[PDB]
Amino acid sequence: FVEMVDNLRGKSGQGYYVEMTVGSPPQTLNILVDTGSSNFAVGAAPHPFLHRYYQRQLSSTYRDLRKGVYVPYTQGKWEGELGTDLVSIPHGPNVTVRANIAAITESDKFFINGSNWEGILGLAYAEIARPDDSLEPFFDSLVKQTHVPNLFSLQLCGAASVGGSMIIGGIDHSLYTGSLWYTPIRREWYYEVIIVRVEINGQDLKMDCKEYNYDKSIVDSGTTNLRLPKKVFEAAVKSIKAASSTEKFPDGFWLGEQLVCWQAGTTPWNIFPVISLYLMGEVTNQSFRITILPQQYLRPVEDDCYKFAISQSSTGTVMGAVIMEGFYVVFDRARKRIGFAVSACHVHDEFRTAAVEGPFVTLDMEDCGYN
Ligand SMILES: CC(C)(C)C#Cc1ccccc1-c1ccc2nc(N)ccc2c1
Repeated sequence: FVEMVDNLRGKSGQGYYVEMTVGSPPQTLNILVDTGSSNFAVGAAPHPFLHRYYQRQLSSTYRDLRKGVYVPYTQGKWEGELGTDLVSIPHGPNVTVRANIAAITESDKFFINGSNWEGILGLAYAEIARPDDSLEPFFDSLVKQTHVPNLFSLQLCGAASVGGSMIIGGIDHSLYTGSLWYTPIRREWYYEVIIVRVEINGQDLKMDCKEYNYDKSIVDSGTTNLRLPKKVFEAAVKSIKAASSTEKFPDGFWLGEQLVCWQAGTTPWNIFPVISLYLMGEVTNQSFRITILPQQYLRPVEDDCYKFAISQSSTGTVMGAVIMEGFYVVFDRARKRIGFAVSACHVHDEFRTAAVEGPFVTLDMEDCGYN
């Protein structure tokens, strides 16, 4: 799939975007790739932050669904009107499809000042599509209307100015080394998965594994951070603090409430512990583990100061860029599973490496799930 290689651009950490065209004739827009939601939504109005936006008036293939949609978030919101039109991906498969489109017409704290993207492509499932599950997500429509296989894979490389690849409909074996290992998708809403064991420097966090997936663990390209439920984060940072005692740091840094700065060229990564997540394997009692380095979780902000890219959540575990930038991630929707392999472009020093190792024995994996 050379056509699709390197078809993602972005800034740290404003997320990854792919080029898309909408309407007849094609209107080109940068759209953020987001496996954490299910709406295909674009700016339709001249907000000051946007470089461009959907002009429905120019498109003869536009159909009004006469239905509004309101998406509130933690603070801030986006609001738009629903429609269908002809969507294509110039650096993707060679097809045009008719998809639902939310024309954004009011937002707060949604678009980023300085970013280069004008909408969002929700790659996840219908159950979490706003307003409700009848609003068929983009990917369900591609697969329903063409011969494109029901899967996609993501390689997000870790560096303003980041890049990557979204392979629609297949796997490019040149993008990863070693072997894929698959975790089943627990439920088709988000890409929800079960984490069965957490290590830091290969030392167990020894928590009831139900806590790791409370109320949810998901794989999510739209989130920058590794987000852990509070207990888990508490125990994880407590463990990281310990493992990294060669140098001390203010108590606010670990809450991500300030930055931490060193001289150019002088960062000591070895003070810092590898983080291992074990994920439910394909077979009963079988698991595998993924392993990230500090280069993934200590991420430089350029305005050398790094931010601690692991934070707490009440929404569950979120395996954001921090995790995904180490691995080639296959979203195998056809077989209800997600595959991980060591990415060919992942940021690594000469000592260590991101790893996908298996198999391991883990009992009661299904009990780590929340009900
Ligand atoms: C992508 C940013 C974080 C800039 C946003 C936003 C936003 C604003 C108002 C209403 C909804 C959202 C929104 C939309 C999609 C999302 N996807 C995710 N994976 C995580 C969070 C998301 C939040």
